Amino acid sequence: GPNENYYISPSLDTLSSYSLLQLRKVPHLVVGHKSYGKIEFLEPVDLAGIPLTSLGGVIITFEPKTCIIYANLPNRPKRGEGINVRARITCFNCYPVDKSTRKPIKDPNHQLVKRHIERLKKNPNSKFESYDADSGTYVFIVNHAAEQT
Repeated sequence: GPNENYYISPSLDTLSSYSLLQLRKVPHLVVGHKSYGKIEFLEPVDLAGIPLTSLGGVIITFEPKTCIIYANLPNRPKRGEGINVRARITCFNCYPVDKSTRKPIKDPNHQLVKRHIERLKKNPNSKFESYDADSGTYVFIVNHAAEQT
């Protein structure tokens, strides 16, 4: 996908061309900007017209290091249907160099990569998926759709 821009399941406009059920029943959700990072959602989107614009405008934002939802939207479904965040997020440039020595690290050296992974395990707020040393890419799943209250 050497696409300069980002593609969707199968695009903002392409999605609109969806049938009545298809629009409200989004099978596979795929959103990625290649360079920014590949993000895939296993959740659905039932709106029967995509009225996201009313809620915001961009409908979807992705920082080239961090993922951005609608706006800290804890899946607040006051009225209508909402999409869960039960998906995997992938971010590039995991290696944020070493500030201690300012050692520009851009290789699979993994000098302190192990330390970062250990911290993730302690964090019981997100589910660790799989970490690739060769690509240094970090993928994890944080589904907060379900609330205990």
